[PDB]
Amino acid sequence: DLYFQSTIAVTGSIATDHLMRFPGRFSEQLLPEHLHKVSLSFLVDDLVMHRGGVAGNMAFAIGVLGGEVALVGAAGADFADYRDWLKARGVNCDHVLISETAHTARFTCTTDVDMAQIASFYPGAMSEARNIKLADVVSAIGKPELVIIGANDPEAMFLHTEECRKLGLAFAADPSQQLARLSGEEIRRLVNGAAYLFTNDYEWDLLLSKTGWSEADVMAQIDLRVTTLGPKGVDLVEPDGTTIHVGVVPETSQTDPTGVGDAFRAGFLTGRSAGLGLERSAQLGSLVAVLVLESTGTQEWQWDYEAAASRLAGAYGEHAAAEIVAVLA
Amino acid sequence: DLYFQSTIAVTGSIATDHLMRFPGRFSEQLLPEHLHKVSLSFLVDDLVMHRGGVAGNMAFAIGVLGGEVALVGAAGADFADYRDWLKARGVNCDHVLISETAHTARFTCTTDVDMAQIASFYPGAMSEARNIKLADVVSAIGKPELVIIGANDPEAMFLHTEECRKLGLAFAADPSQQLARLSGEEIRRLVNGAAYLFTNDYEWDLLLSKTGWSEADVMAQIDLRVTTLGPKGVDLVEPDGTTIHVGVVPETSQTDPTGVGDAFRAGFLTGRSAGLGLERSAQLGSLVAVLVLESTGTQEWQWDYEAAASRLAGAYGEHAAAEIVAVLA
Ligand SMILES: Nc1ncnc2c1ncn2[C@@H]1O[C@@H](CO)[C@@H](O)[C@H]1O
Ligand SMILES: Nc1ncnc2c1ncn2[C@@H]1O[C@@H](CO)[C@@H](O)[C@H]1O
Repeated sequence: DLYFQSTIAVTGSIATDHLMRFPGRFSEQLLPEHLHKVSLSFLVDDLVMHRGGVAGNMAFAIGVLGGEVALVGAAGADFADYRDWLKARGVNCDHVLISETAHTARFTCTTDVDMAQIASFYPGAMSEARNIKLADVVSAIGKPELVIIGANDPEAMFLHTEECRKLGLAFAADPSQQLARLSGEEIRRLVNGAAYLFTNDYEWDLLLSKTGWSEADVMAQIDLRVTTLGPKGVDLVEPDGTTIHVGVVPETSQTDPTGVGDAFRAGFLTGRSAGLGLERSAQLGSLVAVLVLESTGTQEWQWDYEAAASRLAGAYGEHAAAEIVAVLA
Repeated sequence: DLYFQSTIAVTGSIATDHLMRFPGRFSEQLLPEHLHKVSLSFLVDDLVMHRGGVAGNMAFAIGVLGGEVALVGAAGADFADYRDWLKARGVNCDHVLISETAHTARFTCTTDVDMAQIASFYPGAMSEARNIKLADVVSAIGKPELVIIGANDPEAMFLHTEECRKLGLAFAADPSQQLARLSGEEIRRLVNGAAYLFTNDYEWDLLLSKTGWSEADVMAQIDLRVTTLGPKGVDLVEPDGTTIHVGVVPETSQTDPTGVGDAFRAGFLTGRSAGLGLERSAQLGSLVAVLVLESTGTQEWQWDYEAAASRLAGAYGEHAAAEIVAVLA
C-alpha cells in the first residue's frame, strides 16, 4: 500500500453502559447440574450510567495518554455529547457514523463481589458499523500504524478485518466481548495475520473451544498473543513460544472491572507505538488497567504523570518507571 | 384470628420488564473452569418492554381467571397506568404503596435459544414494600383465604411472612426469584408453616443448597411442596411422601418463558380456591403456564373458555377438561 502514512484507528462499539452491583457471588448461585439451562435473577444494589463501548473506551485512553487516535464506529443521533467528551481528550471523531434512525447501543452489566460480570448488549446503531468503509478513513487521514478490531457489529468485525487485509494495514484482533455471539467460523476468519491478538484467559479458552484450534494453530497465524490473566497479570507470547509475563499493579480498591481490558490494551499499544519493548508496554498497560479498576465506569480515571511514575516504581522498580514516563507527555 | 373473612392477597414485586433474546446458547458460553468467575456479555437481537413483577403477574392471572384478588406491593408514581391495566382484569390495587420519590422496579432479562434466562432486577420503589403492613390490608378487606409471599424486597418477604404468622393467615412461600439474593438464614425463616412452597427444580436445589436443609427438613414444616419441572411438568408433594405428578400442556411455540412460573401458580391456586383437587389444579395451572410460554411478556395472554377446554382435553383427557371448565366463569 503506497498511500501516505499517519495514528491508531480504533474500531468497535460506542455505547451507553448501565453498570449495576450484585452484593453476592454469581458462582455461589451457579449450580453445575442446572448449567444446561440457567434461571438466574440478581437483585442489584446500585445502577449507574457511564460512557462506554470498547472503541469509545480504547480511543479515550489513547487520547488521555497523548496518542493520536481516530474512533471508527456507529452511534445514534444522541452522539453529539459523547463526541464532545471524547474530543476533549484529543479523540478524532470525524469517522463516527451517526445513524439517522437508530439509538446508541446499550450495555447492561451486573458485577458481583468477586468482580465476575454478566451482561447484555443491545446493538441499536452499532449494527450500522457494517456500512463504514475503512478505505474512506484511510483516504482522509492516511494509513494508521495500527487498526484495532474491537467487539462491534459481528459483520463489521469481519468486513473491517478484510479491509485491513486488502489495504495492508496492521491490525489487532480484539474480539473479546463478542466471542459469546460469534460462531467458530466467525472467530476463525478474524485471526489470520494479526499483529496482536488480545483476550483474557477465559476468552482465550472460549476462542480455542469454539474455533476447534489448538494454541499452535493460532500462534502460526499471529505476530503476538496478549492474554491478560486477572490478578496474575498478563502473558505476551510470540510466534511459537517466547513468553514475557508482567504481574498486575497492586490495586487499592476493586471498584468496577468494566473496561479494565480496554485500558490495558490502550496503554500497551501506546507503549508499543512509542518504541517501548513488550515488557515495558505491558507495565504501562497494567497501570492504566488498575486506574480503571479503581474507578466506576470505563472513562472516569485520570492522568497525572507524577502519581504514574510513583506507582510504576513501586510495582516494577524505578528503571521501568523512568523508561515509561520518559517516552510520553 | 376472629376477624371477618374475605380473596387471595398477592405480595411481591411490581415492575417494568425489559426482555431481550440472545440468539445463541448460554450453556455453550459457560465454561466450568471459569465458573469461579464468569465474564459474560451477550449481544442480543431484540429488546421489548412489558408489565411485570411476580405479584403483578400472579394478580393479573387470578383476575383473568375470575378470582377475587388484591395486589400488595410497592411501585413508583408512574404506577397509575399499570393500575388501570390491572383493574381492567378485576385486580384490587387499593393496597399498592406508591413511592413519593422512587421509580418502579426494573427487570432486565436475556433469554437464550434453550429458554435459559439471565437477569438483573433493580428494586427502586420495591424497597419500600417493607413499610406495608398486611394488618392494614386485612383490616380493610377481611382475612384472605391465602397470602402469596412472592419475590419482593428481601426484608418485606420476611415481615410479610411474620405478619401472616401472627395474623393466622394461610400463606404460600414463593421466594423463587429472590433465592439468589437471600442468605440461607433468610430463606429458612420464610418456610415454616407454609400451606404451599412453590419453586422450580433448580430453585429447589438452590434452596436446599443454601439452607443446609434436606428435603425431609422442609416437608416437616410445610403442608405441600409444589416443584415445577420445566418440560417434565410439576411435582405436588405432601408432608412426607405422597407425590402427584402432572406433565406439561404441549406447547405450539417456545416464545418467552418469563412469568411461566407465576402463571402456573395463579392457575393452580385459583383451582385450589375452587375446590379442585391437587391434580386438577395443577392441570389448570399447566394451561395458564403454556399460554404464557406462547406469548411475549407475562400478562399478554388471553382467556377463552372454549379453547381452554379443547387443550385440556387434548393433554389430560375429557374428564379433566370438563371438571376444570365447570368450576369457573
Ligand atoms: N457484546 C458486546 N459488543 C460490543 N461491545 C461490548 C459488548 N459487551 C460489552 N461491550 C462494551 O465493552 C465494555 C468494555 O470492555 C463496555 O464499555 C461495553 O460498552
Ligand atoms: N429478583 C427479583 N425480585 C423480584 N421480582 C423479580 C426478580 N427477578 C424477576 N422478577 C420478576 O419476576 C418475573 C416473573 O416471574 C418478572 O416479571 C420480574 O419482574
